[PDB]
Order: sequence, then structure tokens, then C-alpha cells
Amino acid sequence: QSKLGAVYTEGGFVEGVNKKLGLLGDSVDIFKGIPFAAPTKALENPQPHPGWQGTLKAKNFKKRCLQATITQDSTYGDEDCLYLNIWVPQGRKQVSRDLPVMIWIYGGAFLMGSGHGANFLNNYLYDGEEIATRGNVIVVTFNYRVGPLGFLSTGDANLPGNYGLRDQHMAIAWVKRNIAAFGGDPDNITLFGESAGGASVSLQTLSPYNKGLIRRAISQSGVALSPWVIQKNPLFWAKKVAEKVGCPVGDAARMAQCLKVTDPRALTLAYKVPLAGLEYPMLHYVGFVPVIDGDFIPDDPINLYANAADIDYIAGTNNMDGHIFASIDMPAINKGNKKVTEEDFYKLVSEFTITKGLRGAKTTFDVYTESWAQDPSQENKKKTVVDFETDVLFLVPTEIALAQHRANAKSAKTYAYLFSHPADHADDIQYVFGKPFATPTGYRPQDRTVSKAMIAYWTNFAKTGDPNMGDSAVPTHWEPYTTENSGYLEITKKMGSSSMKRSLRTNFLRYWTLTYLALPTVT
Ligand code: NA
Ligand SMILES: [Zn+2]
Ligand SMILES: [Zn+2]
Ligand SMILES: [Zn+2]
Ligand SMILES: [Zn+2]
Ligand SMILES: [Zn+2]
Ligand SMILES: [Zn+2]
Ligand SMILES: [Zn+2]
Ligand SMILES: [Zn+2]
Ligand SMILES: [Zn+2]
Ligand SMILES: [Zn+2]
Repeated sequence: QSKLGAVYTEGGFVEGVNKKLGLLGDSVDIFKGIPFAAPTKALENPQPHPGWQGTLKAKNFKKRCLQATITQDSTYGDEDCLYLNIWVPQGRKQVSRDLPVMIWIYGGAFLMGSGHGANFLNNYLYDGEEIATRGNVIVVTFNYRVGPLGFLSTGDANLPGNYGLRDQHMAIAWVKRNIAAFGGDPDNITLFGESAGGASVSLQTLSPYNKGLIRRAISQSGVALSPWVIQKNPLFWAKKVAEKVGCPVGDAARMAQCLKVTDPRALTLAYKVPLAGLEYPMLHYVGFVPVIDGDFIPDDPINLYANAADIDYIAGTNNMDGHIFASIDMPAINKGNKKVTEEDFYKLVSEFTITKGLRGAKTTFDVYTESWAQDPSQENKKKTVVDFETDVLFLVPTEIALAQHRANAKSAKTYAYLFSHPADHADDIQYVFGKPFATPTGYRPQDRTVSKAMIAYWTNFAKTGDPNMGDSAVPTHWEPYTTENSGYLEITKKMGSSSMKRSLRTNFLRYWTLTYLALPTVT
């Protein structure tokens, strides 16, 4: 009476696990490995999964979709990978009903990842138990196709691309049809995701495929407008893979058919992204990502925001989201005894600004190095490189998306955040998922303070669209974003009234959105 038992879904009965929590009757029902789509076929759209007889034991995580290992010398996963997982919190009196539902989309540059995430201190990163039980929401995680198998495209009808985005959509659609049986409110689905998953969340809100499916969304460190999201020249990347696996490149239709019948592991390992000794910035080697296909993504994402007019929206970034990419593009910021120079930074800036030529490289270099005269230290110079990467890859796109969402809003509310701390300890996913509570030996009291606050805001927002209103108290009133106030919440280990701030790096935003765009394009 106080737990689910066998659950009736469209595909048949599903049985998970009940885990007692605390001493007084609370618990959580855990389902792992529920199929939401058929075994995949290489470079084909996802299809319904056939029903089953009897009761499916949803007891263990299922295989991720085929992807390269981090060494890039081998693969793991499987073509049969479109599975999802569900945590349902339970009180001590009766079974939960009408709960908000949060669907997580993982990141990993569209190239890697799974619904459970990295395992550390005997705990998977995306284990939904802490969010579910602390915020009284249902949490869903799931796998989607990544790499060439997720995103290879010719930019035309021969190989339209976006397979991995369709997989995400199929999991959302399944949740809408089925989650009420688990005690969820299907009218109240919130998507949330980080990095590539934040851009995915964004793209899902913009696609007409999701009309009437999504109530709210949270983009963490990535939006559809980030420069690494849309591949402008997919046929170049598809030809590269075709040459490497022995397919002819002259006819796009014959090339597409040959790629579809190539060993999926050879497609996956065809291109290795190099991380050392690179001619262009790390961005340039981001290949197998979403495309504008005229279908799932009907137009450039910037023109699609009418589709999210009634989707409440949080978007924010991490203080040093650009750090990883800065480290690759300028290794000197790692070694304490190696100098970043004006010449190194000019070069990096010029690569990012080539469509605006010499004039665009200089205006950008000059604005970012203005502070170097009075503060020429390496601490300031290296922080400038990180800020530059954070700005162009994450912060500026996120601010443009916030503005477009606010400008197209009907009933939708808009919220902005900046996360600042002190995987790296600086990353916000582990606090969103409550790892400082799930594995407390790895974390300090301040970490559990940060995590407690983020879960309160995230799950209040899921319940009501208002991060200040719900089952949890919050430390700072989070003011909805408008163009007038341009307010963002600064999330740190000590929050109070002054944590609600405004005009985040506004001179740099204005530089990129007005000054830099007002420059002539060069060829
Ligand atoms: Na757990
Ligand atoms: Zn199956
Ligand atoms: Zn696994
Ligand atoms: Zn297989
Ligand atoms: Zn009801
Ligand atoms: Zn659909
Ligand atoms: Zn490039
Ligand atoms: Zn160049
Ligand atoms: Zn992150
Ligand atoms: Zn900490
Ligand atoms: Zn207010």
C-alpha cells in the first residue's frame, strides 16, 4: 500500500526494487533498464519497442549506446541501448501520486555518456535517489546515441542526422504516455541536463516534435546557441569517416548506404579527436553533433524560440566552464612555471574570430587584455584565457538564449544562474544530484550546504515553475529574469540577499552581441 509493486506500462508489467530509507516508513522505488524504443539500427531513426509478456525485472542498468572509450582505441556499449531508469519517492502513509517528473539528459560533447554516469565512492553520478527523495519528485535517466552513430549526416535526405536527438525525444514521449502509472504528473515534466545535455534540453524545447510534451526545462552549462552545438558542414565529416572505412565519397546516396552497412565499431573509431599538438582550437574538432535538418531542427535554433513560449526555463553556467578547453588550447595555464603571453593569446583569439579577420582579432584581443597593463601577473593572464573560453563557449550563448526566451515568453517564466565553487570539485552536477549526501566521506559540510540549496531550487522549480515556491525552503529569493533587470542568482556555499545579482559580465556580453557583430565579414 506504501509502494508501487508491479507497474502497468504500455509495453507490459514492470517490477523494480523498493529501498527502505530512514527509520520511520519512507522508501524509494527504483526501476532500471526499461526499454523505450527498439534495438537501434545504424543511422536509422528510433522505432517503438514491442511489448512483452509477463513481468519485466527492471533491476539493473542496461548497456550504453556504442561509443569510443576515452583512450579512443576501442568501443563499448551496444546497438540495443535505448533504456531508461526511474526513481519514485514514497512516504510512509500511501503511494505517491501526481508528482513532478524531472528527466535528466547527460552531456559528454555528444560523443560519450550513459544514463548512470561515472561511478565514484560506490555511487553513480546520475543516481536519482537523492533528488527524488529530497525534493519529492520523480527522476528519469536514460541513454541516447552518441558519436557518429548518433549524429553522422550528409546535410540532406540521404543521411539527415540527429539520431541521438530523436532518441531523447522518444524517451520524453514515453514518459508522457507512461509516468502516471508510476505516480507522476505527465502534464508537469521538467527536462534538465548539463553541457551537451544542456544544449540537448535546449534543442528539445525548440523542436516542434515536443509540442505539448514539456512543461519546464533547465539548461546547465549549455544551450542550443553554443557554438559547439550545430554542425554547419556535416558532409565534410561524413566524407572523412567514409574515406577512413573504405566507402566511396563521390555520390552522397551511395556513400550514405555504404556507411549504413559499415561495422558500427569502425564508424565509431573512424575519427580520433586529438588533444595535443592541435592546429585549431579544440572547438574545431567537435564534429558529430546536431545539424539543422529542416525536420527535427527546422531552422537555425535562434529562430525557433516561439516553440518554448510556455516552457518555464532556467539557464545558467559555471564560473569556469571554459577551463577544460582553455587547458587544451593553451597548456601553459596548467603548469605553474610556464608563461601565457600576449602572442599566445592573440593567436588563440585570431582562430576564434577568423570570419571578422584581422580587425576582429584585434578588437577582441584588446578588450580581453585591457586589464593586463595594471595586472600583468600570470594569475590574471591565465584567468583571462579561461574567461575568454567560458564567454564564447558558454556564458554569452546562455545570455542570448535567456534573452530570446524572455522575448518570446507568453506564460513562461525565465531564470538565470551562475554557479561558483570552490571530475573536478568545481563542477555543479555532483551538487545537483546530491552526491555530498549520497557519499558524505568525499565532501565537506559546505558542500552539503551547496547541494541542499541547489536541490531545493531545482525541485521547487519542477513542482511550480517558481524556484522559491515548493516543498523546500531556499536561502535567497531567486528573481525571475527580465531584460530590464538582467538578474542572475549567484549560487555559492554561503547565500543571502546579496546572492541575487545582475548584469553578469555585461561589457563582454555587449562587446560580443553589438560591437563584434557590427564588424564587416572578411573572405
Ligand atoms: Na544510491
Ligand atoms: Zn528490448
Ligand atoms: Zn554501465
Ligand atoms: Zn549487440
Ligand atoms: Zn491525479
Ligand atoms: Zn514524436
Ligand atoms: Zn573550425
Ligand atoms: Zn586558423
Ligand atoms: Zn559540467
Ligand atoms: Zn567544496
Ligand atoms: Zn521576486
